[PDB]
Amino acid sequence: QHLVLIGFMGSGKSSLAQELGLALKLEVLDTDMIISERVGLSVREIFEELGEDNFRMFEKNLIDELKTLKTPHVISTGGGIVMHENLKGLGTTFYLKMDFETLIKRLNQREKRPLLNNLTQAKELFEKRQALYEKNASFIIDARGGLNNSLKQVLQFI
Ligand SMILES: O=C(O)C1=C[C@@H](O)[C@@H](O)[C@H](O)C1
Repeated sequence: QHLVLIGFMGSGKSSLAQELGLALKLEVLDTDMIISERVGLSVREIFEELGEDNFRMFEKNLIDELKTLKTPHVISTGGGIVMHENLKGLGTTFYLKMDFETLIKRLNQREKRPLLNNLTQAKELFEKRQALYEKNASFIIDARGGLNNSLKQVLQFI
């Protein structure tokens, strides 16, 4: 019963996460960051050098490991974390809901997947991911306004 942020790259998870940890004085984890740093490659180079399924295995395992932590944390999560059957039960999740249009400018990158530098593939991924964010959301948050306006809605779910 972590506070888990989800949704697509550039919807503002890590920044919300660093703000929520501060406001709530909880520790903040970032799954992409933890993997990149255990592996010693950017997430880009993980994809390039090691392939998506191996990244996806590093995500599956980290989810389980995060589940064993005692104290609640604020966790931001990579774009595809929802691909994982084992997210459910990590924590209370908050979907940072964005439209593709707003999203674009901000998702110019590093932890960015090579497919996310193809915009039509990006849009197709985005579309296919909508249903997965919704299915894995404890709460859905209109992320279109600022960091504050997302913060507002988060906190009311306590
Ligand atoms: O949406 C995804 O599958 C990606 C999102 C990023 O947060 C990084 O997890 C990684 O680039 C892959």
